[PDB]
Amino acid sequence: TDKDKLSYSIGADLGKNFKNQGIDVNPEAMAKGMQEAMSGAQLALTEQQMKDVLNKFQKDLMAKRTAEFNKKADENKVKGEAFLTENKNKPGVVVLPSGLQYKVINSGNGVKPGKSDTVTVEYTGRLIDGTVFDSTEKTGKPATFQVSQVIPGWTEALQLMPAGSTWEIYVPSGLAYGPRSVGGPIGPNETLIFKIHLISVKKSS
Repeated sequence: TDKDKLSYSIGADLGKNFKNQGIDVNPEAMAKGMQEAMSGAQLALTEQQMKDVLNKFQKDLMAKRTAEFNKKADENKVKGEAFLTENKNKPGVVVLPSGLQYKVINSGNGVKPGKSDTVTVEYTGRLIDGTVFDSTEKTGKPATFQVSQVIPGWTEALQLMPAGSTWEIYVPSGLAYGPRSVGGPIGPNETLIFKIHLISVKKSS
């Protein structure tokens, strides 16, 4: 039933998303006004009426998502201060003054990078609950970055890591993206975990 089936598939993708974001919407009232609009028919409401309705909506929805974002921030920060607290007691783990922790997996003996160097690395990043959010082993290929053009916690660790080294680091949100997180699996104030293997460094420091 192509067309009536395409319609169905579209509706479902729409309903999925409204129920995810929490929106009491009435599909049939939506149907009716979509039809009236597509048949150039007599609209039950005027331009401004519908417009003022869709602003009170965006206003509604900006308020909702501010509150969503703020819950996420209190909750993410609390889950990190406990993750980090319990991690502290696990063997191998060292806490640095800045709250960054690391476990050494293998010690290199090559040069250490500085602020104004470029590094090549292989890494996996995951959230406290083990959701992987990025990995070089998914692109089959290593990554190149300037030491001072990455999150604070990478910058601090890297300056302690001889090339050849493999470390697991645990990164308080203050040293990561902070509360500036607006999209995806990484929410505001999320504590981040990385395995980092440092292959090479472009200069001394």
